[PDB]
This record gives sequence, structure tokens and C-alpha cells, in this order.
Amino acid sequence: RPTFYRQELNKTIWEVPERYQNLSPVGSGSVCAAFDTKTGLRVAVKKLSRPFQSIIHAKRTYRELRLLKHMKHENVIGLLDVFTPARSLEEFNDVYLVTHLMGADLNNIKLTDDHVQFLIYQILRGLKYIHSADIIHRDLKPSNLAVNEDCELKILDFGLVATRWYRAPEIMLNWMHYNQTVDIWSVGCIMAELLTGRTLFPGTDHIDQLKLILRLVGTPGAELLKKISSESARNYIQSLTQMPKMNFANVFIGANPLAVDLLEKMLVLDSDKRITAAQALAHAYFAQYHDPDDEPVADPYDQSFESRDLLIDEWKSLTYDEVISFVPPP
Ligand SMILES: CC(C)(C)c1cc(NC(=O)Nc2cccc3ccccc23)n(-c2cccc(N)c2)n1
Ligand SMILES: CCCCCCCCO[C@@H]1O[C@H](CO)[C@@H](O)[C@H](O)[C@H]1O
Repeated sequence: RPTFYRQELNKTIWEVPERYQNLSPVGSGSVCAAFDTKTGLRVAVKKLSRPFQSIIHAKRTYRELRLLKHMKHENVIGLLDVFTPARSLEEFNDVYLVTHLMGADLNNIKLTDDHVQFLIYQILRGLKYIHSADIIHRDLKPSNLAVNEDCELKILDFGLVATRWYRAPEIMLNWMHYNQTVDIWSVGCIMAELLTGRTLFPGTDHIDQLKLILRLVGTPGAELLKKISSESARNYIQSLTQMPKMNFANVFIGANPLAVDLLEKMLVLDSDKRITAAQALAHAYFAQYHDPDDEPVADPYDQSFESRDLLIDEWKSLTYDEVISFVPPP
């Protein structure tokens, strides 16, 4: 059990092993950049906010720890360490997560075509991985991407520039059991914005968002209406003045023709029709980066716990177990 030291950093207390030095806020759970003396690398350390205050909090704490413990891929955030200042379960009331620091987010950054190719490539690559484990990200947007000065990119999730602008229309719509494909919609939104420097859909609310969305992709067609269960959704949509799908080549003029082609395949209204991460990787746009033998899938991820209703002390204790059983990577 390492030796700990405590500190105040903007109202919050931090009690971290001595191996981590030069703590310095980055954003607020609270996150701090630090120097990891054991490995020579700058890190990010996230102190979970009130991890066991309710059943919701406690389950969310367990959810993120379990998940981050499973993520082992270059384009997805991983765990360098997890620790608590607690010497037993009774004492356990604080969780800290450690990861490789990256320079900035993609919100902080119009780019060259070679840059978007590499950036979107890596997003699709981590997403292929995440999707193979049956995880949907749900909240992909430029600030959920960490990018370094080498342009190396990791997918993460702060849970805090409006989420809704990147959000798939079906979610704007409280659709039941939507799928992985919601993330590909997000990636197309992101890719567009890197190509143009402009938010593709800067909607002022959920209704505006869809109005802006339909204006580009057009109103749902016969085949898509067949699949709408909701009668009020259906009447409303068919009562709308119909738009045809714009020509993306006219919308994204001067963009690599292959970039435009890919956007057409991502930014489809019917989510069964969207290209997948696996498929997209093989698209001609990523010719200079694609390598089928280095685009790995995840070990299976069991999230059956999601359907369990447990007591705060049961989530806490499960989390405790996951802290204790943690094996640092090489
Ligand atoms: C889907 C995916 C990309 C693997 C993911 C990642 C996260 N959590 C994080 O990215 N957490 C972190 C964000 C920012 C800085 C961190 C620093 C150290 C450890 C985690 C961090 N996720 C997450 C899961 C559950 C709840 C929350 N809030 C976030 N989810
Ligand atoms: C103007 C609003 C149009 C929204 C239509 C979005 C279509 C979403 O696409 C739908 O996704 C569902 C959830 O994954 C699937 O079950 C359906 O098969 C698929 O058609």
C-alpha cells in the first residue's frame, strides 16, 4: 500500500499516491494532469464525484470502472491505475482513475484532408473495437476525443458545445432500443465539421435539430415509414412538407470526392442503412491508413449488471472488488 499525500485543488480534496506529482486541474468528477514518477509519463487522474451518494451514483461508478478496466485499444481511453485512500471496505468512499495524458480535445481544434482522414480513421478504428463488445458510445462529439500533437486520437467520455448537434435523429425522438449506428451518425457530423469548419447541424433545440437534419437528408421515405411503430411519430412526419435528399457533393463542394461519398453513407436517416465502423474502415477514403490485420475487436463485455437492482452498499462493494482486482498494464 503506497504512501498517500493530500491537497486541496479548487474546493475538492485530492488524496493520491506519492508516485503522482505536480497535480494541476484540467476540468470539472474532477480531472487533474499529473506526472507519473513510476513511468515518466504525464497522466490524467479523474477523482469521481460523490461515488456512493445514491444507488444511481454507485451503479454509475461501478459502470465506468468496469468498462474502463475492459478497454484495451490505441484509439480508446484505457486505465493506467485505479486507486482509493481506503485501507478497507468500511473506509471506502473515494475512487480515482488514472490514464495517459493527451494534449487537447478536438473541440479545441478546418483541417487538411490528410488530417481528417487520419482523425476519422482512428475514430472508426476505436469504434469498431467498442461496437464489437456491444457498447454504444451515445455521446460522440469533438470534446469526447483526445488528440495529441502527433495527431494520435483517443475516444473518451467526460459526461460534462451542445451534445444534441452530433446526436442521431432517432435519439432526439426517444426511440426504443436504438443501436450502435447512432455513433456513425455522430462521426459523420464530426467529419463534416472538420472538412468545413462549421457545425453541420447547429440546432437550437431537439425540434430545430431534426428540422436542420431533414433539410439535408430529406424526409423519411416509404421503406423507413414501414418501420415506424409510433402512430403519432408517423402522422406528424407524413404531415410534414417533404424535402428531397440534397446532393452532398453540392453541399460539400471542394471536399475530396471520397470524403463526400463516405458522409453519404454515414449520414443516412434509416439507421439500418448506415455504414458500420468495420465497413467504413475499408472505404477507399482511408486507403493510406487501412490495415485489416491491425483493426482489432474487443474481448466480450458482459453488461448484464445493467439489469440488476442492488443496494448502495452492494454496488460500492462490487466497485471495491474491481479496485482490488486491478492489474496494471505493462
Ligand atoms: C465509452 C467509453 C469511451 C469507453 C467511456 C469512457 C468513459 N470514461 C471516461 O472517459 N472517463 C474519463 C474522462 C476524462 C478523463 C479521465 C481520466 C481518467 C480516467 C477516466 C477519465 N466512459 C464513461 C462510462 C461511464 C460513465 C461515464 N461518465 C463515462 N465511457
Ligand atoms: C424525422 C425523424 C426521422 C427519424 C428516423 C430515424 C430512423 C432510425 O432508424 C431506425 O433505427 C431504429 C433504432 O435503431 C431501428 O429499429 C430501425 O430499423 C431503423 O429504421
